[PDB]
Amino acid sequence: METRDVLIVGGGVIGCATAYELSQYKLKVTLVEKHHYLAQETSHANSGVIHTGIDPNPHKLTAKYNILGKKLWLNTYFKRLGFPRQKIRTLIVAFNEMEREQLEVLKQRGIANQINLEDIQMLSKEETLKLEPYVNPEIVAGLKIEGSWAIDPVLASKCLALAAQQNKVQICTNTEVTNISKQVDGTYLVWTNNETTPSFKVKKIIDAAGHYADYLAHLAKADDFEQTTRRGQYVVVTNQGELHLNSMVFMVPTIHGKGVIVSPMLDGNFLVGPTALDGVDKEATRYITKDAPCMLTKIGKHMVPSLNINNALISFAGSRPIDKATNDFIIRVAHNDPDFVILGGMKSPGLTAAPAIVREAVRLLNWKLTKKPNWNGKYNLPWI
Ligand SMILES: Cc1cc2nc3c(=O)[nH]c(=O)nc-3n(C[C@H](O)[C@H](O)[C@H](O)COP(=O)(O)OP(=O)(O)OC[C@H]3O[C@@H](n4cnc5c(N)ncnc54)[C@H](O)[C@@H]3O)c2cc1C
Ligand code: NI
Repeated sequence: METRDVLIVGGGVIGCATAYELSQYKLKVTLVEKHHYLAQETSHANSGVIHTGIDPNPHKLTAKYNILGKKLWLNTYFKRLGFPRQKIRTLIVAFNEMEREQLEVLKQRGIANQINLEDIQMLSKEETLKLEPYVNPEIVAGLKIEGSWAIDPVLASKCLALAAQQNKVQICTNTEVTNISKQVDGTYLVWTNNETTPSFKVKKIIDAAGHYADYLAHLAKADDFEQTTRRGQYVVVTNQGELHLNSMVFMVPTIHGKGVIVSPMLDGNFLVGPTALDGVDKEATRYITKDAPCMLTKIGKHMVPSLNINNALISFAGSRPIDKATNDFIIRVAHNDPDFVILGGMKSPGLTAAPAIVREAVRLLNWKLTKKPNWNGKYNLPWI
């Protein structure tokens, strides 16, 4: 049994960035993931987009943390950490006059979310087909926003963890927390993998468990929030001939849901999707189906008609964990235990927001933390 200051439960992007941030302090820190590898769940199955902030409601923590998180990625994290990424602008297209007035609404939303005017541009039919000649010519208008990036979220999450590990954070994989019980003395005992005796004794728990972030709070008798799900399947296609895209192309999300796209990918292929299905079991959050291809064909060819979906390489899926109560991010201590920090309901845009989310996690431990004078934030993930 290990005595440690903070146990981070969950090795997706949120757990990994948390480990990174905490690795800069003088603390005993351990991160636990149930899978053999990190980033095998929601953080593996998403579009990798660093969103501008045009999309989220300005009054929600999704907007708030988007704004902060993106700033931290571009001006801090990207300077220190090497992993694949590219700058690529956002383009939302309208198909009729109703979708067109939704573009105006989004424009205002971006300004409310502090996007500068120079980054935003409403475009006519003609101007949009100028910029992206492979888009559907039945579109009537577009909205272009500069400032977005696309990253490999898997390599980013791993880079963060390898960085953390380099600065004394213990990373234990194949380790599933199966019980937690807070003590008279204020610490927690943590059983993993249904073992008889506890493996950890810790002063704080940072709950980053994605689809099981509710399970985990209920298991410590700390908070009773519940998450629902939305499963999204994608397809990656290749060999599209002359087809080029110099934008991430999106449907109006207000009408078609969040993040519905055709994007050129870091590896030269095209990402199409996702579908949308509410309320799948937690265990089934990543299951692909035979139904979805058909849906995906309609989505992709609606946006880029010349797209040949039979040239498919892979299909995968992931699910947004969605707070039932607020349909927003949960970033707070548990309502009934101030030593259990909850990073839950981590839907879109949790990736973009991650760095700000996790810095708030750190403050929420509520400690006078002492820095290592020598702390190494730099890591270049070897890749090729
Ligand atoms: C289809 C889709 C598209 C998206 N697109 C974007 C996007 O373009 N841009 C953006 O900013 N965001 C996007 N998001 C949101 C983003 O992917 C998520 O916010 C983020 O990946 C959630 O990270 P996480 O670390 O909290 O969750 P997860 O990645 O799900 O990780 C949680 C970890 O905890 C582990 N775990 C659970 N229970 C236990 C336990 N008892 N013990 C040990 N480990 C446990 C799991 O194995 C796991 O790996 C998208 C999400 C989806 C579903
Ligand atoms: Ni407002």
